[PDB]
Amino acid sequence: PNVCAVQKVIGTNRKYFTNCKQWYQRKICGKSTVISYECCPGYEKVPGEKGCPAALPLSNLYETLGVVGSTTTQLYTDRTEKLRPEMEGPGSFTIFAPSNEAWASLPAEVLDSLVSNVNIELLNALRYHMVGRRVLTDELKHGMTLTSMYQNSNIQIHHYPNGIVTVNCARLLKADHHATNGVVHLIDKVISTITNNIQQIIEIEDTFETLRAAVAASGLNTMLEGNGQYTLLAPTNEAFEKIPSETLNRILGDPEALRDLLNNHILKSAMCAEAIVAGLSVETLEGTTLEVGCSGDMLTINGKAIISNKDILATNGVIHYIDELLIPDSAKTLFELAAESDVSTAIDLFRQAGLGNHLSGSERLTLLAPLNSVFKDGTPPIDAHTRNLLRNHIIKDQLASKYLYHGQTLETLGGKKLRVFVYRNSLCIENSCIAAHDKRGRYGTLFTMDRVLTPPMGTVMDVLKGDNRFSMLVAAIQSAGLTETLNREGVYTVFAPTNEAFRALPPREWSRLLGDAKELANILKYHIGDEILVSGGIGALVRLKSLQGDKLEVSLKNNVVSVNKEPVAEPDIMATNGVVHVITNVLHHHHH
Repeated sequence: PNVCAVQKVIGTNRKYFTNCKQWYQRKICGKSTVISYECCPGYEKVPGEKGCPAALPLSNLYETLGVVGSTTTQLYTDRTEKLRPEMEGPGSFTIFAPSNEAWASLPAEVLDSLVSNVNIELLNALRYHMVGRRVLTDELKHGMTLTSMYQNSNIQIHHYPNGIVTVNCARLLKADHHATNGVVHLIDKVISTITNNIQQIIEIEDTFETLRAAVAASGLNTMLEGNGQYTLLAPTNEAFEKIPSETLNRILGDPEALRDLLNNHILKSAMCAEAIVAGLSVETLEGTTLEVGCSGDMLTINGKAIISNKDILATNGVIHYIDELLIPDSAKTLFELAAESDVSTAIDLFRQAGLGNHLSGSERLTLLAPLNSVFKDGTPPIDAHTRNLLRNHIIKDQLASKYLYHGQTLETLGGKKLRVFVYRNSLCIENSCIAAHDKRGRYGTLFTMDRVLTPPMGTVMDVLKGDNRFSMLVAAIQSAGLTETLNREGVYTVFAPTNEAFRALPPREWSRLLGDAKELANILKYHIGDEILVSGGIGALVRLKSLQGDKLEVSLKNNVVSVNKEPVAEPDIMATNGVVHVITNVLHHHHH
C-alpha cells in the first residue's frame, strides 16, 4: 500500500523516483540500474503491516520543504525573514524546491549573482522558484510558461513523452507533495531567469564569433531572434577550426551551402539534456537525421561525445555547445561525402585513374559508384581501359534517381549515352541497378550501384557474331530473315541459345524446321522480348511479350534468371539495340 519505486543507475546519485511501473529501462545512458522501493509522497510504514498504510498529516509549504528534505531551501527561506510567514500563511503556492545537492553545486555564475547582494538576491531567487497558485504535474504541459513570483518572470516547463519533467531544464525529481496551502516539487538544480534569445547569446559569447559571422552572412539572425521553440547545437570556434580552410571557405561563401550547414545545427523543438536517457532520432531543419543519445552524463551526437556544455537557456529555446561541426551531405563535394562510405573502394579507383578532380570541386555531376562488396574478389588495374570505363561512370548534370524516367538517356564524361530502365521494384542504368539511396552533395550526387557498368559495344548481331557458341543462331537468324531487324535500332531481349542447345533438340522438334522457314522465324521470334529486361529488373515473375506474340515467363530465384523454367547461363550482355541472355537449351512453348 502506497507503493513507490526508486531507479538508481549504479555508481552515482542519479535517481528516478516514479509511480511503480510495469516496464523499466534496463540501462540509463548505457549504465545499468538497480531498482528500489520507497513509500510514496506522504505515507509512512507502521511495524507489523506491510506497505505504508499510514498517511502523514499535511503541513504548510515551509514545513513541507522539510518533509521532502529540501532543508537548504528552508534555511535560506528563514534567512530572508520575509518569505517564511508567506509560506505559512493564506494563499495557494507552488514551489519548485532545489534539492540540497542543487544548492551545494551552484554554477559559478549563479553563485556570483547571489554573493553580490546576498540578502536581496536570495529572496529574489527563492521567489523565482515559486508560483502564486498551486500547479500539479498533471497541469504541467510541454512548452508552457508559468509566471513566477519574482517580477512576473517566466519559468519554462517541458514535459517529455517518457514522463521526465523539467523546469528550466532542471529535472523534477519528486512531484506533487501536497501542502495545506499549495504544493512542493523537488527539482535537481537551482534555476534562474531567462533573459536572452538564442541570437543574443550568439552575439555575447566569444566562443561563437565564427558562428555569429556565419549566421549574419546567411541572414538567419532574424529567425534566432524570433518567437519559437528551437534547439541549437551551437558550434564553437574550435569546431570550425577543425575543418580544412579550403572546405570551410567553400561552404561559408556559398549561400545555399551556408544555409544548409547552419540549418543542420537546429532542431524544431527545445530539448533539455535530461530528456535523453536512450537513443533518439531527431531531424534537423536541413532534413538530416541525427542520433541523439547519451553515455553517463555526456550527451552524444551520432555516438560521439561532442557536447561540451548542456542546457544554456534562451527565451526561444535551448543551446548545447558542440565541439565538431555537423556538415550535412548537401554542403559536401562528392569526394567528401563518399570517400569514407560503402563506395570508398570505387572512390579510391577514380582517384588512382586521374579522375579525382571531377569529385573534389564544383562540377555538376552524378557518380555511379558500385558498392565495396562488388570489389571483394579484387580491383581492376589502373590502365587506360579501366580509366576509360570509370569516366563512363561519371554523368553530366546533378540528378536524382527517383525522378528518372523509363527511356531517359544519360550523357557520360566518356562521351557515351547510357539508358535508364525503370522497373516496378528496381531502377537500372544499362546493366547496373541502384542499391541504396542517393547522397546529394552541393554540386553532385552519388548513386550507389550494385554492379560495374558494362556499356554496349555493338548490336545484338555484333554480340552473336563475335562468339563461336552462336554460329547456328546467327545462320538461323539469316535463314529466318531476322538479321537486319537485330542489327537496327530496337529494345530487344534475346534469349540466345548456344550451338549445344540447338543440337540438343530431339529429331521430332528439329524436323519442324525443315522446309519451314516461317516456323524457324516463329521459334526465333519467341526467344526475343519486345522490351529490354536486364536481370536486375526481374522480380518473382514478369511477363515479357515476344516478337512472336506470346509471352515469356521470366523470374529470378537464388540470383539466377529463369525464362520458361530455363536458367540463364550468362545474363546482361548489353547491346546498342537490346540485351542478350545466353541459354543452353531451346525454349519450350508455354500456355496461352
